[PDB]
Amino acid sequence: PLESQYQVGPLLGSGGFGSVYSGIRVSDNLPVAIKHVEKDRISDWGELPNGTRVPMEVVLLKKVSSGFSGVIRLLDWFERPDSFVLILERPEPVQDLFDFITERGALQEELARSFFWQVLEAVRHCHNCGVLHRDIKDENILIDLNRGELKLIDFGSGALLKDTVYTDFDGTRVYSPPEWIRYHRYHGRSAAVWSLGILLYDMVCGDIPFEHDEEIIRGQVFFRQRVSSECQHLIRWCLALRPSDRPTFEEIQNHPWMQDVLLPQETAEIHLH
Ligand SMILES: CSc1ccc2c(c1)N(CC[C@H]1CCCCN1C)c1ccccc1S2
Repeated sequence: PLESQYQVGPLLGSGGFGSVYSGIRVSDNLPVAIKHVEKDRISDWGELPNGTRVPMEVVLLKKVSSGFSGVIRLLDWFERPDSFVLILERPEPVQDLFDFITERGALQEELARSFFWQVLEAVRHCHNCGVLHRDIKDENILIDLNRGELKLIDFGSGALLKDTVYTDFDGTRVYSPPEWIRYHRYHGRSAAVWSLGILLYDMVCGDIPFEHDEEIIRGQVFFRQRVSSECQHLIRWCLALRPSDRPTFEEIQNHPWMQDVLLPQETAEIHLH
């Protein structure tokens, strides 16, 4: 049923997440994205409500794809002999946050506030659906350049949310928290806050704070760009070494620097058009 129902187009890239092609749904001419994932490479499996064995990524996507969110939705999927195939939304025009920052450099605080907020809502939604993304970073965040709306991709590293300790991590090293580096254990929310702490620094300074493990474990943040006494506070609080000294989402979202956030449409007018 696959090859008939959608119309494949260009490639859009590949990595440790598979190979994505542009594509159109014939039924409506919705833009979509088609993501092929080989079975032989899938490390992490699960089971859907009806009790079928699929890749975790699919489980997680289905859980977060109900109604609107800052999360690129799974519209459908297929199984093949050696691949799985996932149809996803394709916002148009779009750009990932890595390219954006690689182009425009560090972001004005007003713009970083808008983006960071949207990531926070998006991550709150995942956590609400029982999902931990486990790999939050610039290149896993897309920007719909017209509506000013950020959306969250790949879930390939990613787990069912749980309150006990995690001992695996197939994510991004430089975004990993000191507790993991040192002890090979961490807890979801606290770890996620850390990664957000890294995300926010990247946004305002145009590059990540830490390169090597020694730098992470040492937890000391040097600012290369002019950033507000207040943003620095929020970043540092998010990158506290002791997980228990990091903020909750509420606390992050009630932090002074997070107040008077621009809505997505006005963000695009001022900062993207
Ligand atoms: C653009 S449209 C679009 C819409 C939905 C997704 C994808 C692309 N990509 C991003 C492609 C890749 C391109 C090279 C630069 C790094 N990035 C991650 C993807 C990737 C990973 C998991 C899920 C997905 S779903």
